[PDB]
Amino acid sequence: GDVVGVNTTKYPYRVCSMAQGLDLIRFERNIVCTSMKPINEDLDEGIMVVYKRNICAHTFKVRVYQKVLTFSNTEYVAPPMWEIHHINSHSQCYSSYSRFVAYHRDSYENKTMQLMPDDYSNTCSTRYVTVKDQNLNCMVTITTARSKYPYHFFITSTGDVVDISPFYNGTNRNASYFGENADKFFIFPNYTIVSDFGRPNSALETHRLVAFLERADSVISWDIQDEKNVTCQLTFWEASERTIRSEAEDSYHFSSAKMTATFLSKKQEVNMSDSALDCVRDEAINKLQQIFNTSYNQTYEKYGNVSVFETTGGLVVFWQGIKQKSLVELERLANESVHNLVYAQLQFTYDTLRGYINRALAQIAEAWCVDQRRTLEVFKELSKINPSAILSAIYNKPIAARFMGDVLGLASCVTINQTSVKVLRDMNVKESPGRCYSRPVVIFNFANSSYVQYGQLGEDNEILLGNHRTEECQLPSLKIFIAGNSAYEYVDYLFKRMIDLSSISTVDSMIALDCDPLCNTDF
Amino acid sequence: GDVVGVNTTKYPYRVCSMAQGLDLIRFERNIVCTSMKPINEDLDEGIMVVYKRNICAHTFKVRVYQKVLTFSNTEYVAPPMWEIHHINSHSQCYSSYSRFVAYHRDSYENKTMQLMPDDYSNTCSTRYVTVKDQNLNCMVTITTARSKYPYHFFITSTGDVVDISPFYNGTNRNASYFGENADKFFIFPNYTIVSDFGRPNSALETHRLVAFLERADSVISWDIQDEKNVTCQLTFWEASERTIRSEAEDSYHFSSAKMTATFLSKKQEVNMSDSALDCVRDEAINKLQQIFNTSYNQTYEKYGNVSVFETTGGLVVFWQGIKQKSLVELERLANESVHNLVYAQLQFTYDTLRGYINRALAQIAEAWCVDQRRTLEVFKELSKINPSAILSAIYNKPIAARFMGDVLGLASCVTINQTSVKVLRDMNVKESPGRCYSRPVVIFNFANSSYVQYGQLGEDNEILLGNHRTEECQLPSLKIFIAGNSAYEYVDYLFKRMIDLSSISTVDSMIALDCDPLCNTDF
Amino acid sequence: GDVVGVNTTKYPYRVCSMAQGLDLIRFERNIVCTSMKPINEDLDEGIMVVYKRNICAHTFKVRVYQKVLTFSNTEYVAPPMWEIHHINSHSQCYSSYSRFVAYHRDSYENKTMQLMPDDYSNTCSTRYVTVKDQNLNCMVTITTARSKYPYHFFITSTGDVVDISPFYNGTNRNASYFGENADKFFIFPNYTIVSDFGRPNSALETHRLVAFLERADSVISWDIQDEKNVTCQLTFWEASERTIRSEAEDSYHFSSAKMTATFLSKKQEVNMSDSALDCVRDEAINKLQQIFNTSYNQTYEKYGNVSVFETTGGLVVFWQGIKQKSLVELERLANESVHNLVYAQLQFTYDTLRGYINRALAQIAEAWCVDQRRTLEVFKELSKINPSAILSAIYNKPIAARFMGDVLGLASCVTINQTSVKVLRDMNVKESPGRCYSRPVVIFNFANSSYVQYGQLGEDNEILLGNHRTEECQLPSLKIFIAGNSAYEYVDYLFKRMIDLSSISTVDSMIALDCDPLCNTDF
Ligand SMILES: *[C@@H]1O[C@H](CO)[C@@H](O[C@@H]2O[C@H](CO)[C@@H](O[C@@H]3O[C@H](CO)[C@@H](O)[C@H](O)[C@@H]3O)[C@H](O)[C@H]2NC(C)=O)[C@H](O)[C@H]1NC(C)=O
Ligand SMILES: *[C@@H]1O[C@H](CO)[C@@H](O[C@@H]2O[C@H](CO)[C@@H](O[C@@H]3O[C@H](CO)[C@@H](O)[C@H](O)[C@@H]3O)[C@H](O)[C@H]2NC(C)=O)[C@H](O)[C@H]1NC(C)=O
Ligand SMILES: *[C@@H]1O[C@H](CO)[C@@H](O[C@@H]2O[C@H](CO)[C@@H](O[C@@H]3O[C@H](CO)[C@@H](O)[C@H](O)[C@@H]3O)[C@H](O)[C@H]2NC(C)=O)[C@H](O)[C@H]1NC(C)=O
Ligand SMILES: *[C@@H]1O[C@H](CO)[C@@H](O[C@@H]2O[C@H](CO)[C@@H](O)[C@H](O)[C@H]2NC(C)=O)[C@H](O)[C@H]1NC(C)=O
Ligand SMILES: *[C@@H]1O[C@H](CO)[C@@H](O[C@@H]2O[C@H](CO)[C@@H](O)[C@H](O)[C@H]2NC(C)=O)[C@H](O)[C@H]1NC(C)=O
Ligand SMILES: *[C@@H]1O[C@H](CO)[C@@H](O[C@@H]2O[C@H](CO)[C@@H](O)[C@H](O)[C@H]2NC(C)=O)[C@H](O)[C@H]1NC(C)=O
Ligand SMILES: *[C@@H]1O[C@H](CO)[C@@H](O[C@@H]2O[C@H](CO)[C@@H](O)[C@H](O)[C@H]2NC(C)=O)[C@H](O)[C@H]1NC(C)=O
Ligand SMILES: *[C@@H]1O[C@H](CO)[C@@H](O[C@@H]2O[C@H](CO)[C@@H](O)[C@H](O)[C@H]2NC(C)=O)[C@H](O)[C@H]1NC(C)=O
Ligand SMILES: *[C@@H]1O[C@H](CO)[C@@H](O[C@@H]2O[C@H](CO)[C@@H](O)[C@H](O)[C@H]2NC(C)=O)[C@H](O)[C@H]1NC(C)=O
Ligand SMILES: *[C@@H]1O[C@H](CO)[C@@H](O)[C@H](O)[C@H]1NC(C)=O
Ligand SMILES: *[C@@H]1O[C@H](CO)[C@@H](O)[C@H](O)[C@H]1NC(C)=O
Ligand SMILES: *[C@@H]1O[C@H](CO)[C@@H](O)[C@H](O)[C@H]1NC(C)=O
Ligand SMILES: *[C@@H]1O[C@H](CO)[C@@H](O)[C@H](O)[C@H]1NC(C)=O
Ligand SMILES: *[C@@H]1O[C@H](CO)[C@@H](O)[C@H](O)[C@H]1NC(C)=O
Ligand SMILES: *[C@@H]1O[C@H](CO)[C@@H](O)[C@H](O)[C@H]1NC(C)=O
Ligand SMILES: *[C@@H]1O[C@H](CO)[C@@H](O)[C@H](O)[C@H]1NC(C)=O
Ligand SMILES: *[C@@H]1O[C@H](CO)[C@@H](O)[C@H](O)[C@H]1NC(C)=O
Ligand SMILES: *[C@@H]1O[C@H](CO)[C@@H](O)[C@H](O)[C@H]1NC(C)=O
Ligand SMILES: *[C@@H]1O[C@H](CO)[C@@H](O)[C@H](O)[C@H]1NC(C)=O
Ligand SMILES: *[C@@H]1O[C@H](CO)[C@@H](O)[C@H](O)[C@H]1NC(C)=O
Ligand SMILES: *[C@@H]1O[C@H](CO)[C@@H](O)[C@H](O)[C@H]1NC(C)=O
Repeated sequence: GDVVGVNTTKYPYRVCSMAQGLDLIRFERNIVCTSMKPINEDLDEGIMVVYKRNICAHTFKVRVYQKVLTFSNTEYVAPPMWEIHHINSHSQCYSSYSRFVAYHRDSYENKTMQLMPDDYSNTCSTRYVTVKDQNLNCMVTITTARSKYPYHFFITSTGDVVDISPFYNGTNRNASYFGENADKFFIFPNYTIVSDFGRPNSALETHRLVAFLERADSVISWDIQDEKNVTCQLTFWEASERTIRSEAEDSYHFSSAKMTATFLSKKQEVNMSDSALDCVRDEAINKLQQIFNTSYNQTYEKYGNVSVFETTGGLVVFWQGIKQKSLVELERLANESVHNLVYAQLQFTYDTLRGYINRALAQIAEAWCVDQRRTLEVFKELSKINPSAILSAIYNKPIAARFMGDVLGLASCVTINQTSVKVLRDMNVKESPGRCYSRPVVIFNFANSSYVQYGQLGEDNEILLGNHRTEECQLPSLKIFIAGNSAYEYVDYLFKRMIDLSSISTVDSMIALDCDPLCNTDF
Repeated sequence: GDVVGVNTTKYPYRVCSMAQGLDLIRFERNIVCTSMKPINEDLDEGIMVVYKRNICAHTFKVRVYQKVLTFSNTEYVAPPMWEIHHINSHSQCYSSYSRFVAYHRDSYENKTMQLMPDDYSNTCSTRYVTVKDQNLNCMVTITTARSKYPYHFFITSTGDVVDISPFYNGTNRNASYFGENADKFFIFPNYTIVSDFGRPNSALETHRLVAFLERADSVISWDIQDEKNVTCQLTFWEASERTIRSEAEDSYHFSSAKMTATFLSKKQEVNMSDSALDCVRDEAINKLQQIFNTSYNQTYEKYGNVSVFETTGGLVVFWQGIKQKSLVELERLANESVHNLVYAQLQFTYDTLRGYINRALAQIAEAWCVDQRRTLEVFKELSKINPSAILSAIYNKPIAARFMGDVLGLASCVTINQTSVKVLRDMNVKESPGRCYSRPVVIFNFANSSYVQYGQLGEDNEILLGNHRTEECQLPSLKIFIAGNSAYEYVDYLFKRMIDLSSISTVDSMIALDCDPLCNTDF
Repeated sequence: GDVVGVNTTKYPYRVCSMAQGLDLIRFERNIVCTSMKPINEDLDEGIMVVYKRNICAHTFKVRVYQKVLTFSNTEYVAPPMWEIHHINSHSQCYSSYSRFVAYHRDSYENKTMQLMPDDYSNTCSTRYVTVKDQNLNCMVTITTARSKYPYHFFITSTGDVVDISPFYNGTNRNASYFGENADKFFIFPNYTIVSDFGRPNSALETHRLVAFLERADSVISWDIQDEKNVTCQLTFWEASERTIRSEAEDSYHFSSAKMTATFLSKKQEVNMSDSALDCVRDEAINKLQQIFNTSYNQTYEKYGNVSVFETTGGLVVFWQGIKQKSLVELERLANESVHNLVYAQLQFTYDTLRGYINRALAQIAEAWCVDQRRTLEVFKELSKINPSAILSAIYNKPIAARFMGDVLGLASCVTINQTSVKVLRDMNVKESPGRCYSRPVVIFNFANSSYVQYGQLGEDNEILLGNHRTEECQLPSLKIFIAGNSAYEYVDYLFKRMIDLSSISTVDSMIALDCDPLCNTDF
């Protein structure tokens, strides 16, 4: 018997599977704390923007053309290139394949066929077929592909690896890579492809350079683009409006009151007119200008130009120094030699105490590093037990991860029906007496699908697959498992009742007021 | 064989049992961080007091009248209401029960009997019996009962649930609830009850309205009181003396230097003359006044009246703005137009730099939120392994909790003899070779009791019951277990000796100075 | 089959073994938070140095003289005292032992023999033998010994315990201890010992008082030194240059912006001319003077003398108050009655706002205590799973520890060959089907040794010994284990390939930018 799940928005019912072992991540002791010695108090003030080196892989759309022969053996084969041109120009595919000849079931027509959407396809690998039989079929998949720097090869979402640079345009093999078979690669200038293969009549679109590669079981096509125009090696991390900077003999140390991180760099600057900054220069400059306009246009003035620094940790810093206007000007905006001396003394007092404040703020900012390093070690230790929760806490977004020894694998989640989730009432393992499930078993259905699947209920509405988590049936038992807006009581590994979530208090770490439980009476 | 435990004050030897699954608690991602954008520096200063919504259940005393028939079947039955009046007025009970008639062993007297204390009873369920035989007996238990808002039903410590509002006084069923059998409920104006049932002659006391309900096996009585007079939905959390507040277009943001939490509310205020604030208004007002008198009466002045705000997180804030007296007044307390201008310039400089300081403090206070959120996730992950330790760390008090899947159950601890704790010498499981106990087995005795109980030694002098924790006998073994002021060495799962606690160093996280261990010599 | 490890500097391949259960450590709730109530703003400023009570054991070199009889029974015996004098004066040992008489194999010479280094010996227990046969042999070990306060006994690295004070010089048994057999103890004034026993001719050195004790199987010798001259009960923890101090009615509270810890003491001072401060007085004084010279010689002046305080937590504080020079002097260094009044008003304004800043800084410093206490509880909970990692994070140095119930044992690591580390390809337990290793098995060799040892690969290049960690073979499997600069893929518990470390991203907690994994397609 069953009981029925309840929807939720940010954490939908989903099955998260590991990306074939490819998206690996690991913890490293990369937090280094260096306490600044001098108590020097003439610190500079300014606006700062921080960019991080882009490690994420460039993602681009590819097309995968195949024909399917069934006798359930399901042989996949490459369509001929003329048939590929038919598919790209007319969105139609011919009803035969020849190697000696085969046709759709009980047919000989070699007629043209109109491609139609496969409704079983997803937001990745959107698929089109000529015969909707979800014999011979013709199939076109449009899907993602990822390539990490250096872009000398790319891996498509279907797991095929191609040893060709996604930016090799047939005239730059000296600045790119090509490692696949030469006789099976074809670049086409001004190639015309239809907008949607599933439409009987679609708006044709011309693409500058389209590349094709004849795989063994497939033909893979992708649109060649300009590297410097589509890929940027720096990703904007964060802008700090109130930044202070202390100068050493060969170091600039940047601190921010709102940030728990301090940056350290050499006093030599980066050439701002360098090509590696081309995709972030204007953005960073305008970000600095915006922060000035909205915050310091009236009370401050720009001191120097924009200076680019490279942090010891690898970050890139764009710096705009700011200096507050004199107190005479500030007062005039808010509204004789002896009066000039009075204002000079006021300015000296103000500057001295402001430098004291800035030194104190810099020390406060430096005070966070040891705590951050120790919490990093805490995260590394806890990631062996629940890597998904730890990485979600670190990155402040729902992240699924799996433990792989000394590394973690990132996983991608497929949203399921959300209304087919049926939780089983009996958590006792009937197939093995003495063993009980750790979390309740769920019946669920994938989208646009009807085959009932059996998984196990996880946390945050996640559905688990594979080997079910089991344990010893330690009677008496009383467990409460939450899914959606609902809680399920299991007494002695059998479903008892529903529980209102309002009947369960939430831990408040900020306030931390506790309620006394019911007393016991030596019973 | 045995070895003897040693006392300790804050963590007495105790057995902690879960409150029947009723006192549930869970972790939720309830820490939300919203970084304030503007660097506006005209922040307000003031005193703040913060109250939290009262989630704890209202607790009130009830009386449970029963008679006990033994033939060990121990049938419990409801005493007749006239016998209830005898018990309440004379503290005496009649020696018979009729349904056809029964008496104390080998008796027919139907004599009156004087109630005497049951010394086996505790600080909860204090109990009185007529025959001290720890046959027919007469018994009166006085015990706690809890009711959560809305007070439409209450659960007594003995686990009986009653569907009657603890504040239904027989004339307000429109503003209360009554769901029990009507024929079995009786309210009595000006009911006279004795102070102590165990005293031969006690001081009688009149109670305005006393309610009785005839259960199947019991009669339950409670004193009806005024809701608004006995229940308060707001609990005082904390007062901040140095509070700063930044004003947005539709937000007030409160920060405190001593607090790691910042509050955010709309600029619309709460009506301070609202009935829901009646039980906290005067207290909060006097708290604000006290903080002013002891801290700001001389150097500051009150700016505005007391403003009540409702925080986005549900807290209630009482705010008193304060403004420091002019520097001329401060100097005069510490002790012409051109001199007025000089003092105006001094005041302008002071105000500008003070606003800078306040903005920096607000940013520092906001810097804690991400760290607090990540530590909340750390606590949630660690609470699956040791919920009691994690909740004790969060609430800064000894808390016992049990893991119940996606929730935690709060547990209540019964203090045991404290001198009957005998630790067994052999941690090897004799009943199953190859298995060994994880922690040493303890013989202990409950208070006022003699039946020896067998449990397992826990941490912080806790005694564990139920299924003993076991593991594989991984020889060689060397474990040291601490109870009281003493440490027990177990070598190869057999007790070796005592260990002086002074011979074991304590980890110092603040100082963190380490001592090198004895070197090894490739042996 | 095997695959070959790769070197690393800070974490060399090593085997870490627990120091016989002697170097115990435990977590205790020793962080106490006391929030200061008054908002009083006339805080003192000064330089502070903090020393901690020395808990580490005094370590001193000892010599262990033995003769070895083999018939593999390997009886160890004490050399006669005249032979001990021969060893100490000539670095030579006689070729016989008598109790009736024995000689080197097939010999009768009773000739003198020259001691030569045993190359199998380490940086601890450096060893010298007369016959290099790694029968009768003569052996001299030079090794460490530890004694904790009170120094009434010491334990040598070979584990022998001696009930004699390392500072008993034969004339101070009233201020020391002697508990070993009186007839077997001999102190020798101006004893001459050679610098190196392994050298044919070495530079003789005279030692004031050398003590010998005739053990059953050994003779143990050590050089008696002056306690007060070799042992210091206070260890320097840390110096704070910018320290603020708030005065209560019976308390001084010290805070530092760069520190997350605040200190609290009574206002009564420690006598700086006390003998217990003799080994830290000059150092602390000069440290204070250095901080003044390099930071405050120009802008500040010393206020009062050096005051020594004892913190409630047991720390020792040396305090130098500093007061900034008047603004007139500061301005003159940077470069009538009415002008004196103007400068007095400027100074009053500056002092008022500076006191406000100092009060805010003190509150900020106090804000860390609850977070530190909660993180201490987090560390205590996590140390049961991985004590070495937690203690390494706390002390910021590579520390190996073992779990021992309610305590942790510190362990010492022996560096191995570093080039003999061979990782096995098959992680499946051949001796028991259905069980698999948790981490890959390693073949390794100890230094100067050839017997191949079988251990298990740990983290940070650690080699594990004893019972191998095992688990269920949960196929399919894909694990990646890192050693040196290399990563090993194991698919289905069989070695697959090497993995470039650059292909694995590192978690960045400070920046926290995430890359999306490859999407899934309902497969
Ligand atoms: C079904 O009908 C279609 C046409 O209605 C046939 O397609 C034709 O197939 C031949 C090869 O069998 C193509 O010749 C190829 O031409 C390209 C240049 O365009 C050349 O590079 C190749 O080496 C080869 O010679 C021919 O172009 C193509 N007709 C088109 C594209 O209009 C198909 O063969 C028929 N199949 C069966 C099984 O009857
Ligand atoms: C033992 O002796 C006592 C008196 O010494 C007997 O108590 C009496 O019990 C009867 C019922 O059996 C009570 O009558 C009840 O009166 C109330 C009104 O007061 C009425 O609502 C009930 O319906 C019922 O008529 C009587 O009041 C009570 N006497 C008192 C309270 O003084 C008891 O029955 C004797 N038991 C035996 C087994 O002999
Ligand atoms: C091997 O030859 C050496 C000398 O070449 C012999 O050493 C001698 O041994 C005797 C004891 O057997 C030592 O006498 C002892 O003298 C000390 C005072 O020095 C005294 O306290 C003892 O009670 C004992 O009388 C003698 O000094 C020593 N000769 C030296 C040091 O030059 C050794 O006995 C020979 N062994 C064999 C097995 O032949
Ligand atoms: C193919 O790609 C190369 C770069 O790999 C292109 O060469 C660049 O062309 C632009 C535009 O003329 C120049 O500004 C760059 O300096 C060139 N860089 C290099 C390294 O050659 C080339 O133009 C592309 N070819 C086609 C046909 O699109
Ligand atoms: C920073 O890099 C730019 C180019 O990115 C350099 O500009 C060159 O300057 C020299 C000298 O004036 C000219 O002859 C070149 O034509 C410039 N190149 C370009 C592409 O404009 C600039 O000099 C560099 N700055 C430093 C300090 O090395
Ligand atoms: C029973 O309880 C009701 C409330 O539920 C009492 O009614 C309140 O009585 C006080 C005093 O007269 C008034 O100030 C309140 O306004 C009343 N409130 C309501 C909602 O009625 C009632 O007085 C109680 N009855 C007895 C007999 O004590
Ligand atoms: C806040 O609530 C109080 C009552 O709690 C309101 O007081 C009422 O004010 C009106 C207008 O003066 C009077 O006619 C009523 O008699 C008052 N009621 C009581 C119980 O005194 C007050 O007006 C409310 N304030 C706002 C801004 O709505
Ligand atoms: C043996 O040790 C004692 C201390 O235990 C030494 O006595 C100290 O000697 C110095 C130098 O004369 C004096 O300043 C100390 O006051 C003495 N202290 C005590 C407690 O006696 C003694 O001198 C040592 N003896 C030898 C022979 O070295
Ligand atoms: C602090 O201790 C020193 C000794 O360590 C004390 O100095 C003694 O002072 C008295 C009075 O002047 C002299 O008679 C002694 O000779 C001194 N002893 C030494 C060893 O010099 C000092 O008085 C102590 N201070 C306080 C406040 O008790
Ligand atoms: C592709 O189209 C553009 C625009 O018409 C043209 O300049 C270019 O020459 C075309 N390609 C080739 C290979 O001629
Ligand atoms: C800020 O203002 C300047 C002119 O003062 C302008 O050049 C710049 O583009 C502005 N930046 C913005 C609007 O982001
Ligand atoms: C800043 O840039 C201007 C040109 O825009 C240049 O004249 C000036 O010298 C630069 N600043 C410095 C400090 O050299
Ligand atoms: C999802 O489940 C509902 C309820 O069973 C069903 O009506 C609907 O067709 C399903 N949607 C799919 C399978 O796409
Ligand atoms: C209860 O006692 C009070 C005080 O004597 C009295 O006013 C009230 O009327 C009594 N109850 C009834 C129901 O008469
Ligand atoms: C504070 O002083 C005022 C008078 O200035 C008084 O009304 C108020 O009750 C006092 N608050 C206290 C003592 O808590
Ligand atoms: C504060 O309360 C007084 C009455 O006590 C009232 O006159 C005054 O207007 C209130 N404050 C404001 C800002 O309206
Ligand atoms: C507690 O134990 C002590 C020692 O056995 C015993 O004398 C005492 O009576 C006990 N107290 C009880 C059972 O209340
Ligand atoms: C040890 O040598 C010193 C220095 O020559 C000497 O003063 C002392 O008296 C010697 N020892 C004995 C016991 O004579
Ligand atoms: C600091 O300077 C003073 C003289 O002003 C000197 O006595 C003291 O030793 C110096 N301290 C050092 C150099 O550490
Ligand atoms: C500081 O020490 C000097 C002697 O160096 C002494 O005269 C002075 O009184 C001491 N300070 C105080 C505050 O007593
Ligand atoms: C360490 O291993 C290397 C490689 O096997 C070997 O040549 C060398 O002798 C070893 N060193 C020792 C055993 O001290």
